Amino acid sequence: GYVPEDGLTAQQLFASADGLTYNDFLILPGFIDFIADEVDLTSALTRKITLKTPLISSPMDTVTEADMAIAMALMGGIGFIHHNCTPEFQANEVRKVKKFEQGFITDPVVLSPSHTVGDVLEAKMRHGFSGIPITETGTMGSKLVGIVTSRDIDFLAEKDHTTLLSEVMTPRIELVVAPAGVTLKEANEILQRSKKGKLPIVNDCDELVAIIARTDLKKNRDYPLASKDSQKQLLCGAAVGTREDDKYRLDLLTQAGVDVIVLDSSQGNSVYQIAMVHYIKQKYPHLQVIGGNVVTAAQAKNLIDAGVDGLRVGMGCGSICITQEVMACGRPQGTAVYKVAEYARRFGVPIIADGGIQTVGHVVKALALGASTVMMGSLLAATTEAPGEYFFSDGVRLKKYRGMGSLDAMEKSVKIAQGVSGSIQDKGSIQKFVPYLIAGIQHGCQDIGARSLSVLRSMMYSGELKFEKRTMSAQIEGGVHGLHSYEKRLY
Amino acid sequence: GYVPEDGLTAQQLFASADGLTYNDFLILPGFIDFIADEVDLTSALTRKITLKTPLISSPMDTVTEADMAIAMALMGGIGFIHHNCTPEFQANEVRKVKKFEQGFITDPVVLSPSHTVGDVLEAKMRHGFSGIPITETGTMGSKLVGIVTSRDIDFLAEKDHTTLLSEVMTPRIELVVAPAGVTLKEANEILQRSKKGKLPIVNDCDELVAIIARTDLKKNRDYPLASKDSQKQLLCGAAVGTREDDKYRLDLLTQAGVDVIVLDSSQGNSVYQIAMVHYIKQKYPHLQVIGGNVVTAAQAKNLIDAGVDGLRVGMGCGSICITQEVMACGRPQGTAVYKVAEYARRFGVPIIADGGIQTVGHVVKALALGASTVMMGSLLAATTEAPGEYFFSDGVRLKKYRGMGSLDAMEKSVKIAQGVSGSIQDKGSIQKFVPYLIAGIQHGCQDIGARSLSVLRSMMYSGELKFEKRTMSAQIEGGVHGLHSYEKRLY
Amino acid sequence: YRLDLLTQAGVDVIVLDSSQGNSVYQIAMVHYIKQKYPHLQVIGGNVVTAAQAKNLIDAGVDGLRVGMGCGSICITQEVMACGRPQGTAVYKVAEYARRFGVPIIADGGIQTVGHVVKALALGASTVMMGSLLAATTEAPGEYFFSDGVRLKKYRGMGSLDAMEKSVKIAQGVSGSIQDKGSIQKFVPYLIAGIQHGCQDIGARSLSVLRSMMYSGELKFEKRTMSAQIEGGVHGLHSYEKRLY
Ligand SMILES: Nc1nc2c(ncn2[C@@H]2O[C@H](COP(=O)(O)OP(=O)(O)OP(=O)(O)O)[C@@H](O)[C@H]2O)c(=O)[nH]1
Ligand SMILES: Nc1nc2c(ncn2[C@@H]2O[C@H](COP(=O)(O)OP(=O)(O)OP(=O)(O)O)[C@@H](O)[C@H]2O)c(=O)[nH]1
Ligand SMILES: Nc1nc2c(ncn2[C@@H]2O[C@H](COP(=O)(O)OP(=O)(O)OP(=O)(O)O)[C@@H](O)[C@H]2O)c(=O)[nH]1
Ligand SMILES: Nc1nc2c(ncn2[C@@H]2O[C@H](COP(=O)(O)OP(=O)(O)OP(=O)(O)O)[C@@H](O)[C@H]2O)c(=O)[nH]1
Ligand SMILES: Nc1ncnc2c1ncn2[C@@H]1O[C@H](COP(=O)(O)OP(=O)(O)OP(=O)(O)O)[C@@H](O)[C@H]1O
Ligand SMILES: Nc1ncnc2c1ncn2[C@@H]1O[C@H](COP(=O)(O)OP(=O)(O)OP(=O)(O)O)[C@@H](O)[C@H]1O
Ligand SMILES: O=c1[nH]cnc2c1ncn2[C@@H]1O[C@H](COP(=O)(O)O)[C@@H](O)[C@H]1O
Ligand SMILES: O=c1[nH]cnc2c1ncn2[C@@H]1O[C@H](COP(=O)(O)O)[C@@H](O)[C@H]1O
Ligand SMILES: O=c1[nH]cnc2c1ncn2[C@@H]1O[C@H](COP(=O)(O)O)[C@@H](O)[C@H]1O
Repeated sequence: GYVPEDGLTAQQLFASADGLTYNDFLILPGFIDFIADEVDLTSALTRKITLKTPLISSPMDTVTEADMAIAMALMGGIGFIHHNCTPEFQANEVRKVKKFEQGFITDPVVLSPSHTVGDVLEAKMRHGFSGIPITETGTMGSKLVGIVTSRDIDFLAEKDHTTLLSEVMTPRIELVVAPAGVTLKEANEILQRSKKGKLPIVNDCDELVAIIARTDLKKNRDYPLASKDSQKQLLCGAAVGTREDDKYRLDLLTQAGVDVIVLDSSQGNSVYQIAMVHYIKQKYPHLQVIGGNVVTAAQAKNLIDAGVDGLRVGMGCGSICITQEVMACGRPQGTAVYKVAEYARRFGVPIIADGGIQTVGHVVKALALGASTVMMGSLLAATTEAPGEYFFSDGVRLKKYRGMGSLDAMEKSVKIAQGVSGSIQDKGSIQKFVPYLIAGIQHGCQDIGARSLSVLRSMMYSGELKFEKRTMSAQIEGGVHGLHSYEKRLY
Repeated sequence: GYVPEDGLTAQQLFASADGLTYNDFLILPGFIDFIADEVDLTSALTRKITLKTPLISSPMDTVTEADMAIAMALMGGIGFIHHNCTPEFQANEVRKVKKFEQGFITDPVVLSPSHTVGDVLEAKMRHGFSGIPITETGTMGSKLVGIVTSRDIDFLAEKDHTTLLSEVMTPRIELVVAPAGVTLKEANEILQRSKKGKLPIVNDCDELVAIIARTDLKKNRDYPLASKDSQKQLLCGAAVGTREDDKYRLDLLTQAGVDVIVLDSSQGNSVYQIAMVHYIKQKYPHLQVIGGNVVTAAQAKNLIDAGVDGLRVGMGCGSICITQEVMACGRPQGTAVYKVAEYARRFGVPIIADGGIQTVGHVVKALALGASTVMMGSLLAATTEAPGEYFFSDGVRLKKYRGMGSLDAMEKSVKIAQGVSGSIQDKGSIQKFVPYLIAGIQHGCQDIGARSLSVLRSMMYSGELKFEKRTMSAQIEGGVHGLHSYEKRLY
Repeated sequence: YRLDLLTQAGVDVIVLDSSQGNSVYQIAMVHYIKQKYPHLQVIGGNVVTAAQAKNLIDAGVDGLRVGMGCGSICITQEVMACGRPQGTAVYKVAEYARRFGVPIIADGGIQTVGHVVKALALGASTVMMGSLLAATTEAPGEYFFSDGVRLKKYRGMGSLDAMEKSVKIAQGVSGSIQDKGSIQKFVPYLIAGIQHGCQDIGARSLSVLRSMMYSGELKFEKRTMSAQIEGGVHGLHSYEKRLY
């Protein structure tokens, strides 16, 4: 009949202990009754935002600009766009993420019939797309007079300069349309049946109110996980500081349509951060705030009291970071995640485990310890979507990976540095790499016997999930060992 | 007035000498009267094939399958598909290169109205495209009854299994068509004006004779340099051996539509190779033959007498090669290229400089010494289009790079190994990397004062082009030296 | 426009910065300067042959910069096949340019004060240093550490990181150099080294050194690679290279 109890509960693992890292422990295997592919990875980012994937790209200038944030959101994670740039640059990166996928396009590029083929080529150069509805004024609210696309300007070579759009358009008599007040699903069925690539939406006065594009329905079927708002735009996060000038940056990011703000700090338990959370929650009540760089429940209390919608957890972990060796201050990250999540769950506040995520097994550990999402810096650095360009050193394709408190960065791009300006080897695309992390998380949960990240956390808090501590020699034994050379071909 | 003569002519450089490599000499700078961008790189591959770029991907299993050959041809070079594979696999790689861009598609995928949406999706799965004309037989020469594309099957969810194409097609009453005997230029005008993505070509009996696709006109404007045959398909090369069973491989490659054959040997001056050249030139008189890895004029004579249309130059150079330390036999590559090209030019036979090309300066040297084209192995290995998958070893993104006499290749992938089965760090895409090599060749020619590769070779043979020989310490001084670390960020 | 700003800021000499100065573009710029600013000294100059030097001396340059593809940071030879071994270039161009009274600057590949004495002996009137003065205190930018070593950046002006306004081909490689201290101590060390080189040679000045070289009084010996080993630091376990 009976079998004895084996391993520690999480409450036991952190009680009789020094601060553990992810490397200091294993999760004991459970019972498998399900397929890894059926493991649900649905994740709370904040009180009101849910992601289909637990994964976040960190707000760093060598990790997250618009290409990373688009790719993360398409993979069912999110990106937070970094703030080591002008307020206007950051708002433009946010605008790029929000424009990439659209339901109703309500603020399209529009031209007059008095504009020219060269104005459509300049529009395509400046905004990326050729499909431009034509209205009497060349402003959105006028009577629809036609539609111009790349197939209409295709191979009209050097006629750019003075060819008026009127003779180039598909004229309004010829175009398929939907009435205003059509639902997105009804407009999609009209567009799908029409076999056209645009469907203009016009009111009873025959003037343009929105347009929809077939490329968004293609993006729909291409990206089943994608993190979208109610109007089917990709979710975007952005960082801001807690200085007075961050109020201007915050206003630019909110009119760019940012969904969630992260307050970027080494040590978020401050009068400056509590003041910024209160300022945001009064001025932009719709806006989700991750106020958050904490490692203790005492810090978490003050930000949850200030009204944060999520917390970022970690201090002095993080591959690029030297905060612990400069300020003495921080915590071992597994202990921090467990302590802060066990407290913050009482208030319904989700936890982001930030920094020190070197492997997909560290992601599964962070999630098992009570994180609702995991934020990666270096693990996503030197992907193709990460900012900047590759170079070669001793014989190796490398990309920069900076740290936002490195004294390269800061400098308006005595000053105390908290980071160290690294290099990282090439990883390829986020659109292949994040599906690998997803499958790794799913197989980790499967070996543990958890059908979802929600049941994984419930097994952890009930004490059904068992842990074993590792000696240093268990960390050697659990790594690659005894070989001459090896080829770590992940995915 | 007068200025004294400075440096050696090529004839002097190779006369009073040991065998020189590309590293052993420099070209002296000339006069610049032109922009590097106006340097013409037009190159003879063989007696009848001219490329817009001097660049060739080598027939190796870690370098050239169809993705590399497509990318090389699009960049105005060519790829030779390797032969360390079944005859049927190699011919299917050649078929993929020949199908990627089309003028008239005269052998399209066709279906019957009695086929289904599921048959169109399965056709798209096999061949990569959804644009399928419908004929009442579902075979090419028959009455056109409609056209089906991805916009016709788009967002039909699970209706695949039994929905007949008849009710899915654009019917023949609605479709824009051109008459048979229309020129490609005339069909392109009809297609461009129609704003459609296909244009079927039909005879007076209203049965399908060809089709054309707008995506080929897009590929036209996207790829100005592309190496195309008369019917606008990409040029493809293939390797073959000189064994009796290579006659079967050659028949498969010729019906797959290969444009040029390279006879793959370490030492091409053999009765076996001369017999294979004679066999090809009698059985396939249209087919271009590059014979001969040769390094002497005496070897070149026998293959030019056999009737080769081009020669490969190199023996025992090549990053992967160990022929010299296994057979004692070969030549320093700069000397070999100069000697063989100075002989072969008398017969109008172009030279491929093959192997030992580590840098774009080595390309400019090979071209200056009389090569009409340059073939690269390792320089194109670990591009994205190179066969196989990336791995990590020393914290470095690597791809395998094998060699064809290596002992891992000769297992159908006493045997004597002539190569060494190694690895190369990631390079990114051919479609970015070959424009960098092109621009580097152009700036090399510009510093030399040559407006084209044709005038560069004429300056070399007349003695206008001057060379200086390098000590080992000049090779140190000419490299990166005296630094602690460096970042070789090419392009 | 840049030239007009530099001339009203009071610049004394302009250097025309190119990999390969024997061009219609450079000869046109030399003519433009010599008519618009007749007071202004022009070093039009990145040459390695007498044929290149002729066209710039005919254009009216007041000095030539000599060197191509030498230079610690440089990859021009391995990107363009084009250049010359620097000792040969300096001697060839100086033996020609002295006929016209045009001084030569030997530029790049100067690693040691002995290379300065060789460049001056071979007919250079001045020597230009990049990397030998990089990571002095007066060199632009800030020190960092990597391998437990105090380093300053040293870029190359055809680095793709110098380009991008700090297809676009690179001619240089974005390196690092170890700290050297101040120019105001380091250049007096180079001066003393040049003076002792001249003294061991028996030359009382750089003018007599060049005259001894052109008359054939100054004698040279070629070195095998093993002479370049024997003439270096060799056969020790470790050493401290404490210059000055
Ligand atoms: N035009 C447009 N329609 C969309 C977009 N996203 C979803 N839709 C429409 O809304 C429908 C609902 O899609 P769902 O799959 O249920 O959920 P979703 O999160 O909206 O879309 P997925 O990203 O595919 O999961 C789709 O079938 C489309 O008809 C979009 O970006 N643009
Ligand atoms: N056309 C258009 N697309 C927009 C606009 N704003 C965002 N988008 C998005 O950009 C994408 C447009 O894709 P396509 O419809 O393929 O672009 P296109 O209009 O065909 O233009 P080309 O790709 O240049 O031929 C969709 O995902 C749109 O939602 C806008 O103003 N106009
Ligand atoms: N359908 C089709 N038409 C083509 C193709 N290649 C060229 N054409 C047509 O032939 C014309 C001539 O093109 P050119 O630019 O003169 O020379 P090319 O070598 O054929 O094409 P490029 O590859 O662009 O240089 C183009 O404008 C097209 O109308 C192709 O692959 N398919
Ligand atoms: N459709 C079609 N294209 C072919 C065929 N053989 C080669 N091709 C080439 O494949 C490309 C087809 O491109 P598209 O016209 O964009 O493909 P599509 O038919 O629209 O199908 P989807 O891309 O799946 O929607 C062109 O470059 C064609 O020349 C064939 O049998 N049918
Ligand atoms: N709603 C519409 N009704 C009628 N015609 C339209 C409509 N939308 C676009 N068109 C016209 O249809 C043609 C194709 O445009 P469409 O948006 O469908 O594809 P496209 O994006 O331009 O094609 P492609 O992807 O091949 O580049 C053009 O002539 C365009 O003006
Ligand atoms: N020659 C033609 N005449 C009339 N209709 C056509 C013709 N060729 C294609 N069609 C129809 O036009 C619609 C669009 O097909 P088309 O080839 O032009 O674009 P597509 O490649 O399918 O579009 P997309 O690139 O957006 O996926 C489909 O309904 C198709 O059946
Ligand atoms: O300069 C810095 N000093 C301290 N912490 C930093 C700095 N820059 C970024 N971080 C943190 O490091 C995390 C990324 O760590 P990583 O995933 O281990 O590489 C970020 O999300 C930040 O929390
Ligand atoms: O195994 C081998 N032994 C000898 N030569 C080889 C072998 N495999 C390929 N080569 C040659 O090496 C050339 C590529 O050299 P690379 O460009 O320097 O890497 C090829 O095009 C062949 O001529
Ligand atoms: O990017 C570059 N490519 C080529 N030559 C350069 C570049 N940048 C500087 N140089 C040359 O290198 C010289 C300095 O060489 P160094 O003293 O050996 O370090 C400079 O004075 C220039 O002539």
